[PDB]
Amino acid sequence: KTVVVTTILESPYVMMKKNHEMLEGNERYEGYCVDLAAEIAKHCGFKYKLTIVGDGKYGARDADTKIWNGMVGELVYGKADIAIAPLTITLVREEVIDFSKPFMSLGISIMIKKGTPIESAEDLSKQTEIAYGTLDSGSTKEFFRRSKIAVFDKMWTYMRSAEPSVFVRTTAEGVARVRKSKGKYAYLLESTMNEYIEQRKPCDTMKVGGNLDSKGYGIATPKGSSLGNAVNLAVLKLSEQGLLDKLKNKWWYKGECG
Amino acid sequence: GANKTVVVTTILESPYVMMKKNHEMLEGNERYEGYCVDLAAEIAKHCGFKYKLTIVGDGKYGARDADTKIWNGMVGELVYGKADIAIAPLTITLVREEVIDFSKPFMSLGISIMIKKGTPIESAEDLSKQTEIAYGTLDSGSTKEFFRRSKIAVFDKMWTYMRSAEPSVFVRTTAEGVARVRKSKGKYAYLLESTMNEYIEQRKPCDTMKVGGNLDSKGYGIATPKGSSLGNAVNLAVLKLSEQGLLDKLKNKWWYDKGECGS
Ligand SMILES: CN1CCN(S(=O)(=O)c2ccc3c(c2)S(=O)(=O)N[C@@H](C2CCCC2)C3)CC1
Ligand SMILES: CN1CCN(S(=O)(=O)c2ccc3c(c2)S(=O)(=O)N[C@@H](C2CCCC2)C3)CC1
Ligand SMILES: N[C@@H](CCC(=O)O)C(=O)O
Ligand SMILES: N[C@@H](CCC(=O)O)C(=O)O
Repeated sequence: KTVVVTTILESPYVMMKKNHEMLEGNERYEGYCVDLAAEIAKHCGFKYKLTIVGDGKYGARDADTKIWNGMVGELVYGKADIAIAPLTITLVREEVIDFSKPFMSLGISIMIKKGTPIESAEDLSKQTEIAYGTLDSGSTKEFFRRSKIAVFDKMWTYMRSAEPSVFVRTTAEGVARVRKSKGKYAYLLESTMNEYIEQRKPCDTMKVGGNLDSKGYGIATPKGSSLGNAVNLAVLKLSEQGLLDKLKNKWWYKGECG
Repeated sequence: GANKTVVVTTILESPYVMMKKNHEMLEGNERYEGYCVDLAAEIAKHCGFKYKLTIVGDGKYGARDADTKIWNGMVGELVYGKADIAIAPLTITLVREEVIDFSKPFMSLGISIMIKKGTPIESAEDLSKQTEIAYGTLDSGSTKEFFRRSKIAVFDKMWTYMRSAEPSVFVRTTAEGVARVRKSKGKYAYLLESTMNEYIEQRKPCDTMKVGGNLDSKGYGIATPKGSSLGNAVNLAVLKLSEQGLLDKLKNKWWYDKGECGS
């Protein structure tokens, strides 16, 4: 029957269409992952229903209860059959769910308000005037918590105890804070989202330095799901036909910034 | 059920796998050095197995003969049960994914253009709109298949030309392509992966360079025979090494740390 797809409202991957309130079903959404889902579904020959993840989180495991939340949790507990969104492939997640080869590449990066005197992660670590944080329940936060790299280790030690909290519930709130903090707050987010933001009004944000790591997003399915194989082959076909590149160019590259 | 030495197939391709100086008096795995030599050691340590490095017999990556339907190169070694795992710059592709297993990528790359410094060429577009400068790719690899299969105008145009060019514009090894670029006084441009291109750009006599953006985006993956029990473990090993930052360290080690062109 119908494949239940869990995804998340994150621009430009999944966004509510203008006048969505009178729309219904899958027609309510638009974005990179909306088009991707349609392409995958066609190649694998299945019907699907897009659903926004209940708690609006990507996926993290509670150290105490050891329960998974976000989209990872919905796959693990059988609430969804597949996840098509900017879900990062990580070791801890790979041990509980299946992932296709990556359909998009990215790396943790730094977002600053134009003019901020910061050029790297190291610069941030050696000062305290400018505050910096990350998104909660995501791979970026986990990256800093787990790093044994001096600089990142130092940055984590600071972030985890900073008051007020430097962590945000959503990417949009992280961006908002950078823009509204007169340069006293830098945000650590993935390059894909960073580059999308610096492309639009009011064109006051900027990505500085190189990415801290190199990785990618993958389409996830419950461990052992029979859907996995077909989806992986589909991702590779779309990659080779150059369709994944076309979708990126479509949803990312305006002119209201210069 | 007893553990036995894992047979690793790989290819002599710098800086992934190279003959160590004094190799003529060394034996086994000690005869080699390189990015994939270090990677194989890391993977083995993490997966807890012993291994034997074996240079692929025909010196090819892997392609299937349209008529006999037989696979050659490293892919053939895995498919026909000659090797237990492949650790080398083997590109993850659809046709290969259909016959063998691949871990998540351990290195990213894209098809690129290598030119002799000074050559008046900035893109694949430039190459397709002229005939003074010849150009080609490596045989039996993903790059040649890319042009053969492209439905994109400019790439289709390049393939129509390359496939019929005389003398042949294709080479059997990367080394042969590099020498052709270096000796053709700017009359030959070579299409190869960004990884190999960037490595050579750091090698003496520093007379070549990468131009334009990459034509595509993909990566190399560690391969195993389809259904092999070794696959799960090595994939997790690749992700761990990735997150510990080791992979980035190895890239810098063999590519830039000791480049011979300064900077
Ligand atoms: C310069 N940019 C590089 C990244 N690409 S991209 O749209 O993010 C893209 C497109 C296709 C693929 C990737 C990224 S990827 O993350 O490197 N994964 C590849 C696959 C294809 C072979 C197995 C890895 C497909 C856009 C252009
Ligand atoms: C700026 N360079 C980018 C490429 N890296 S790299 O050494 O080739 C490298 C290192 C680790 C990984 C890659 C590439 S990758 O091809 O994008 N694959 C990633 C994995 C990690 C999550 C699943 C994809 C690991 C070196 C630095
Ligand atoms: N893509 C991340 C969320 C964003 C972030 O952590 O920066 C994840 O899958 O957890
Ligand atoms: N990495 C390629 C070989 C090099 C090339 O085709 O340019 C392959 O696995 O086929």
